Parts: sequence; structure tokens; C-alpha cells
Amino acid sequence: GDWSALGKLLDKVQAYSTAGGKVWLSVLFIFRILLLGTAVESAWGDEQSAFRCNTQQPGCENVCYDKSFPISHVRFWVLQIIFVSVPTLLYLAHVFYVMRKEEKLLRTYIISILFKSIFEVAFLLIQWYIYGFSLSAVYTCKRDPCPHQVDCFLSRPTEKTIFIIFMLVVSLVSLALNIIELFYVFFKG
Amino acid sequence: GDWSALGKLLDKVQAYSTAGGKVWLSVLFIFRILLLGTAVESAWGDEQSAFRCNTQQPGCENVCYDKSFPISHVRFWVLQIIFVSVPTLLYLAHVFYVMRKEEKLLRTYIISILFKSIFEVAFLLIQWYIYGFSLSAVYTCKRDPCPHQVDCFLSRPTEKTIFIIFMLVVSLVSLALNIIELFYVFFKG
Amino acid sequence: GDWSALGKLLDKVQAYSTAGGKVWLSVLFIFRILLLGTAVESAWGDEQSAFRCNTQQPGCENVCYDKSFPISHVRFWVLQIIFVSVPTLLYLAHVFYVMRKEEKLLRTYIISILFKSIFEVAFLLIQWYIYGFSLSAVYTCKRDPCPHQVDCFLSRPTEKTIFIIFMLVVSLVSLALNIIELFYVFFKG
Amino acid sequence: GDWSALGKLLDKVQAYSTAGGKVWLSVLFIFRILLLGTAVESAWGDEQSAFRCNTQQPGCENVCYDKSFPISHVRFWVLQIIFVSVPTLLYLAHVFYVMRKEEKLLRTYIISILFKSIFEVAFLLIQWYIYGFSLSAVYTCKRDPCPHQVDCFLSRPTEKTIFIIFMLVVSLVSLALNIIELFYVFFKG
Amino acid sequence: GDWSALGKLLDKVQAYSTAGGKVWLSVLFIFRILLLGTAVESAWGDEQSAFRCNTQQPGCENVCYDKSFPISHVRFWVLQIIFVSVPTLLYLAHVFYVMRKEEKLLRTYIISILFKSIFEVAFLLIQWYIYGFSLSAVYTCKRDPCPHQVDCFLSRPTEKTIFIIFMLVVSLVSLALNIIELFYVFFKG
Amino acid sequence: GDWSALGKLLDKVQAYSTAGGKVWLSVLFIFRILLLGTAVESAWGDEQSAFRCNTQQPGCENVCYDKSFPISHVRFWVLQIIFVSVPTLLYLAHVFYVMRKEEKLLRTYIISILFKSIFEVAFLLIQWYIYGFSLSAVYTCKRDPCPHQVDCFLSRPTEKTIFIIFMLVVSLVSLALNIIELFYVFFKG
Repeated sequence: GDWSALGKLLDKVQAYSTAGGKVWLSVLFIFRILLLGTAVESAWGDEQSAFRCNTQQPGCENVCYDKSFPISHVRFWVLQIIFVSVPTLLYLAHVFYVMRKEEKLLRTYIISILFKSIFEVAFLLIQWYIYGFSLSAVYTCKRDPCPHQVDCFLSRPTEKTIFIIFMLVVSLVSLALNIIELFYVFFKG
Repeated sequence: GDWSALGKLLDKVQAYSTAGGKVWLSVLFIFRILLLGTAVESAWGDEQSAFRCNTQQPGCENVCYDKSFPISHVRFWVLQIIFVSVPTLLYLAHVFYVMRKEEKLLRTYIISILFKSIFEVAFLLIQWYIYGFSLSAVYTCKRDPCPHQVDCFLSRPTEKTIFIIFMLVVSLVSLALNIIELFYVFFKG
Repeated sequence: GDWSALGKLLDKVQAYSTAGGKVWLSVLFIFRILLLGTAVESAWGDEQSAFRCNTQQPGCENVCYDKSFPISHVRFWVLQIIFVSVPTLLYLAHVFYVMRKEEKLLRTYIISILFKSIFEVAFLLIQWYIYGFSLSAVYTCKRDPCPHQVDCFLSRPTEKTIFIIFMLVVSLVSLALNIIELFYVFFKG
Repeated sequence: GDWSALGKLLDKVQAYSTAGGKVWLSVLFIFRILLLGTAVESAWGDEQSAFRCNTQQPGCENVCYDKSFPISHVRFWVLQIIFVSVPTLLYLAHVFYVMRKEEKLLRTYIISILFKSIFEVAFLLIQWYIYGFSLSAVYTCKRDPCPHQVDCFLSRPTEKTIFIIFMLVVSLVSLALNIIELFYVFFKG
Repeated sequence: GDWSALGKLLDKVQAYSTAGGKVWLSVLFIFRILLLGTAVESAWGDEQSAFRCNTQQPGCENVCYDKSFPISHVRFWVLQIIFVSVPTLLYLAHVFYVMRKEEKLLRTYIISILFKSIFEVAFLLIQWYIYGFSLSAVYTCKRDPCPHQVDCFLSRPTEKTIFIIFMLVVSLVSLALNIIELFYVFFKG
Repeated sequence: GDWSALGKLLDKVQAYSTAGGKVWLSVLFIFRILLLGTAVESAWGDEQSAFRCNTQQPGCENVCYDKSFPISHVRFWVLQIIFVSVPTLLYLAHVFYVMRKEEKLLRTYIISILFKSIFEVAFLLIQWYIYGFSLSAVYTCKRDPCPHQVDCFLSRPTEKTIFIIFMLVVSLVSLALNIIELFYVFFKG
């Protein structure tokens, strides 16, 4: 029975944070995990199987799918959320071991927040650069196995685009909250 | 061993709520989660695979499915329930941190309830606008890949319509309970 | 460490119940959950995929399946068990909050039991009205897409019928136990 | 923190049992659950999909499968284990409530053991009567849709037969242990 | 809060064991469970579906698969690990009840270890006798449905052979550790 | 309630470790588990089913797949992470039993770290030797069943290559951290 130790550890982690910033960030993080695990996972389950191309050429469908989708949307978002969470876990464990040393910080917190914001911005920039922010029902594929210029069709472009819009909005809101936290610290300093 | 802390936190969250309103809302929320997770998830598992169209045109089936279903029913309901739960979690965490500050509210509760009711109404309006409240066995699809005007068939329209009716009724009852809670607060004030 | 609080809450819920009635009902409820989750779920997994019709008409198979099965058996039983459990959860939470008020009932218990029995009877009546209590290997389907009068075959009719018989027997036994509980209360009053 | 209450409850349940009988029965029960959940479940996953018949008749394959397998092996074993466990759970809950009454048995234990043994014997007799104790690679099916006398093939008959032999041996050993427990009680009385 | 009781029970079980023997055996057991559950399960998922034979004969593929694989590799290994674990669980529960009696062993431990070693040796001998220690890409099948002598191909023979080699090595190491434990006891006696 | 015992055990394990080394290693280990379980598992789900070859030869596709992929990428990475974790678990259990003996180390820690680094290097060398660090969309297969020199296509080569690059980078970083820990100990000695 040491529930108070967890409370003290949580308090020390969030000591240098805005009153509303930390609560909004935590709720948004839980929201993002729930949305990614529950909803978008099922939508992308049959992205390759439902993919087809208007050709008889053997092997053209999967090479055209690979050209169309260099990396899957849900796996890219999993990478994004994991890299965003990494600095938070690092800071949590670091301050926990600092507390252990004290039993027998602000600057590192700033570096962690700045790295998380940089990760958000970089992931968003890559997500925009690779394919933009929307999915088209018809995809024109030019690949070596396929003869001339072949035509292929996506699984469910509209629903995927809608979920893309939600993920982009969530990323933007998280970035804005992190920038607000940085401005709050600059106000403190 | 700090079970009493959770009880105090729960009491403070529900202090400004009707005696029957909170209990009915919590039971309805558990009921909605159980119904969504257990029953409707399986019914929509093969919505795209069982979907077929009466044509030989390559790629017509999935574009017609995408036109017919801009967003899946179960994923839309997951979005609805998550956005409904978001203000409750926000208020819970906020009042928890307020209690933490007190160790070392009504107006925000009203804003949270009003936002949850607005989310309910907006989700219901979108659900009505996109496709209505029923599913037809036969769907007429007009799309660019498909020549002229093609005919397609849904997986299991009657069972999907029945579950649509249950979800609509549950949403209506939850909205009514929230409106009753708002009227109760207006009586208090 | 507050295990005694849960014991007191459980005692207050079951205070107005027969000595053997509550134990038999709880064991039967656990039995029904285990039987539904473990056994009947797998049997109905391929109800639509294994379904086929003796025709070349596109889209006839799924419309005939939809006509044959307005709602799936396992999902209907999930609805039944959930609606049966709803009054019990309502009474549990209500008496819990009544205990919380006392820290700082019989008639409602009777209404809950009566509603649960009415739910049992109504679900059984609908289950009998829609399709009866057995499944036939051969199904004759008359639908608009299908020309004239087509013939279709179910996945595994005998095993499904056997599980139907078990679920009907369990529902009958639960209804009998609830009626015995009502008669016991009438004896008390 | 009330771990001792569970120990006292467990002691009272097993007070009227043989020293080695209860331990062997509990270990065998855990063994049966693990074997059923982990091993035999996967072997029967594709029993119907891998099933095929040497005919062009539409709908003959599934009607012949239904004739060959009135009820699946794993689901029948789940039914058997559940009905075997039911008297144990009934006795556990009953003696728990008897202890609760005492805070504010042998004959029923004998009835429970006898009913569990009768369930074992009856399930074994049905399992022998329906299809015996082995599976044949080639099955001859005579059904109304199929013309004349058709030939079908099972998924994996040898592995299924091996698992049948293990389940039969486990059932026999459990029955023997229960009979030994009954003889021990008769020695006591 | 009775964590010390579990520690005392664990100490009494391992009292008659070598200092390094028990730790190595426990780590190897966790390693075997993790390897079996995580890695080899996926490799054998499509053993029958990916199996095919170079013939047009209906039903030849599955009878040839059944001849090639009397029992699946992963299910055989599950049987092996379960039978290996059975004596350990028996001894654990037995010594627990002996401690309960004391509140109100070496020879049986030796019998348990000897039985576990015998199980290891017998399972290894059967695994060698049935098919050896490797899998061939090409399998020659002679069965009644198949005409003359047919040729079939395995799913992924090289990866399956590699995992066979790991499981054989793990079984050998566990057998060696058990033999070392037996020699240690003989040194004690 | 013995939470302090776990803290003391954790402290003794990490007593001979660098302040930042242990925290970075633990965070990287959690990161690797999350990345492997969540992201790369789905990408390799249909590696064999989506695999196809440009030939009519029966059985050529799976033999060419087996030649192309001697062992799956995700299963190889599972083997790597498990063998990396094995020395850590061995040291944990060993020091736990040493603490138990004390109630009634550095050199072994060094051997464990050195073995973990050797495992990292050996797994990386095998991963480089078998197939390198990239996947090509087109694979040329020469096998006995296939006539002359056949051509086959991978499922999703670009995404698989991207995940290969992440796993290689993670392995390199973990190896570097282990080497830094070894240099730190050499500084201590």
C-alpha cells in the first residue's frame, strides 16, 4: 500500500506545467489512443486485399499498391504517437530516478517538450510531403511490371480521408497545446 | 490502500447532479459500450467483402461501396460515443486536479453537459443527413468507373437497420436525460 | 483495503431475495455468459459465408440470407442477456447510492424483477414469432432480385438447432426462477 | 486485505474431500481447460472450410457436413466441461452463503459429486453413441440435395482422432477420481 | 496483504533444489512459453491452407496433408510443455496442502522430477520417430483417393525446420538440467 | 503490501549501472516491444498470401517464397529481442535469490551484459548475411519445381524496408548503449 508515492511522483512530473495544459494534453492523448486503437484500425484492415488494378499482368497489383502506399496510414500514425510518447516516458523515468536519488530538471523538461513538438512537426511535414491530406478513389500507376500506364482503385477512400482529417486536426491541436506550454514556461522565465 | 480517495473524488464529480439522472446515465453508458463492443461490431465485420455489384467492370464494386457508405456505421458510432465521453473525462480530470490544489466548478460542469448534449444533437443530425435511419437491400450506384447506372446489394440490410434503430433510440434517451439534468440545474439556479 | 464494503453492498442487494433463488440465478447467469461467449459464438461465425443459393443471379444470395435471418441468433441472444442484465445493474447502482446517502427499496426491487421477467417473456415471444425454435437445412427464398423461387442452404442447421434448444431451456429456467422469486415476495407480503 | 477469508472458504469447501482426490481433481481440471483452450481449438478452426465433397451439386457440401457433424467436437467438449463445472460452482456459492449466514452441507456435497459423475457418464455415452471414438478420412453422405450417394473428405482426421483419444482418457480419469471420492465418503459413512 | 505466505510457499517448493538449477529451469520455462506463444504460433497458422498438391483429384490435398502431418507441430509442442508442467503443478499444490495441514515430500519431489524427465524423453522420442527433425519442401503422397503417386508442397519448410531445431535444442537443455538436478539430489543422498 | 521489497530488488539490480544508461535502455526496450507488437506485426500478416509468382507451375509459389524468406522478419526480430532479454531475466532472478539467501554479483552482471551485446552483434550479422538490409519488389527464383528461372513479387517491399531500417537503427542504438555501459564499468574498475 504505497499509493501516495505514485501521487508524489505524478505531482513532481507535472510541477512545471500549466494548470489546464497538462489536463488537456493527457485527455487528448487518451483520446488519440482510443481513436487509433478502436476506429482507424478496422478501416485499414483490408487496404491491400480490397486493392485491385484493371490489368491482367501478374504482380502488377501489389507493386502498384506499394507505389501508392509507401507506408500504411495506421502504422505511420502508430510511429508518430510512439515517437511523441517517447520523450514523456524518458522524462517520467528520469525524474523517478532523480526522486530515488533524493530519497537516499526544468531544462531537461524543456528539451523533452521541444523534442516532442519537433517530432509532431516533422511527422506532419512527412505526412504532407508523401501523399498530402486526402485519398483519391482512382490511382494511376506506372511501374515496371505493369505495361504502359495502369489504373487501380483504393479500398474506401472517403472514410480514409475523413480519418486523415481527424488525425491531422488532433496533431494540430496537440502541437498548439505544446507551443502554449512552451510560451507559458517562457513567461515563467 | 486508499479506496476512500476514489469515493471522495466520485462524490465531488456527481455532487451537482440529479439523484436518478447520474445513475441512469452511467447505466446507459455501460449499456451502450457493451452493445457496441459485443453486438454491432460483428454485424459490420463483412460489410465490404459481402458487398457486390451486378457488373463486370473492374473496380466498380469498391467505388460504389465507398459512395454508398462514406463512413462505416460502427466507426461513426465509436466517434459519437468517444466525443460524448470526452467532456466527462475532461471534467473528471479537472475536478481531480482542483481537489489536488485544495489539498495543498459548477459553471464548467454546465459547459461540459451542454457540450455533450450539443455533440449528441450534431452527431444525430449528421447521421440523419448522410443516409437517414434505414438501409435498403438494393442500392443504385452512379460512378465514373461504372458504365451507365449500376446495381449493388448490401450485406445484411435488415439487421443493420434494426441496430440503427437501437442506436438511435439510445442516443435519443441519452439526449433526453442530459436535457433533464440541465433543467434540474436551472431549477437549482 | 475495503473488502467489507463490497460485502455489505452485496448483502443489501440480496436482502429481499430467496436463499436458493439468488444463488441459482447467479450461477445460471454465469453459465449463460460462459455458454454464449465460448460455444455459440464460434458456431455462428461463418453463417453468411457458408450460406449459398442454387442460382447464378448476382446479389441473390445475400438478399435471401437477409430474408432468412432478419437478425443473427447470437446477436439476438446478446441483446436478450443485456436487456435482462440492465434492471439488475440499475438496482445495484441505485442501492449503492442509497447506501451512500445513508452514510451521510423493496418496491423498486419488485419493479426490477418484474421488468426482467417481462423482458424474458417478450424476447422469448419474439424469438418464437420470427422463426420458431428450429432451423431447416433447405430454405426456399422468394425475393425481387432472384428469378422465380430460389433454393438456398444454411451453414450448419443441426448444431444451430441444438444450441437454440439450450438457449430456450436456459431462458425458460431463468423465467421460472424469477417467477418463484416473485411468489416468494408475495408470500412475504 | 482479507486473504484469510478466501482461505477459510476454500478450506470449508474441501473439508469433506480426500487429501489426494481434491488436489488431483483440481490439477486435472486446470489441465483440461488448458488443453481445450490452447490446443484443440486451433485444430477445429477450419473443419467446415476444409471440408469438401466430390460433386458439382450446389449446397451438397454443407448439408453433408451437417449430417457428418451434428455438433462440433470442441463445442461438445465445452458443453461437457461447463456442465461438469456447474455443480462445483453451485456448491461453492451455496457454502459461501452458508458461511455468511453462520457469520450473522455434506449431503448436498454428495448430490453435487453424484450429479457431476452422472454428467460425465452421460456426456461420454452421447459422445460414443453419436459417432464413436474415431474419425475417418472418407465419409459417405446420402442427403436429399446430393444425387445418389456422394463422397466427402474431412479436414484432418488423424489429429482430430488423437485429440479425441486424449479427451476420452481425461474424461475417464476424472470419472474414476470422482468414483474414488464417492467410495471415500462411503468409507467415512 | 499476505505476500509473505507466497514467499514461504515458493521457498518450501524449491528447498530441495540446486541453487542454479531452479533459476535456470524457471527462466528456460518462461523462455519456452514466450517462444511458443509469440513466434511459432504464427508460422504454423496457414499450414493447411498454403498446402497444395499437383493433382485435380477432389479431396486428395487434405488426405495427403493428413498423411504428411499426423499432428501439428505447435499442438504437439503444446502437449509436450503441458505434460512437462503437470508434475510441477501437482507438486506445488501438494506441498501447499501439506503446509496447510502443518498450519493446523522429498521422495514425491524426486518422483515428480523423474516423471518430468521421462515425459521429456518420451515426447522427444515420438517427435523423432514420427517425422524426424527436418521438413522437406517436396512431399510424395500415396493415398487411396489420389491416383498413383502424387506430389505435394509444404507451406514454409525452412522456417519450420529452423523452429524445429530451436525446440529440439530447448528440450535437450531442459532434459540436461533435470538430469543435473537428479544427480545433485543423488549427491545429497 | 510489500511494495518496498520490489523497490529494493530493482535498486540492487541497477546498482552497478550508469545513471542514464539504465533509464535509456529500459525506455528503448519498452519502445522496441511496443513497435514490434503494434506496428510491424500487421505489416507482415499477409507476406505469404500476397506473395505470387508469374507461372502456372503448381507449388512453385510457396517454394519460391520459402527460398526468398528462410525466416520471417517479425519472427526473427522476436527471436532477437527474446535472446536479448534472456540474460537480463537470468540476472534478475539470480540477484533475487541472492537477496533471499542474504535475508536468511558484479562479475556475473558483466558476463550478462557482454552476452547480451554478443547476442545483438550476432543477430545483426546474421540479419545482414541472409538478405541484407532492404527488400526488392521483384525477386528472381530458381527452384526445382519451377521451370527455368521464374519471377515473383513481394507483398509490400517499401514499407517492409522502412521497418527494417527502424529495427536496424534500434539494434545499433541498443548495442551502443551496452558498449557505453561496459566502458563505464571499465572506468569503475
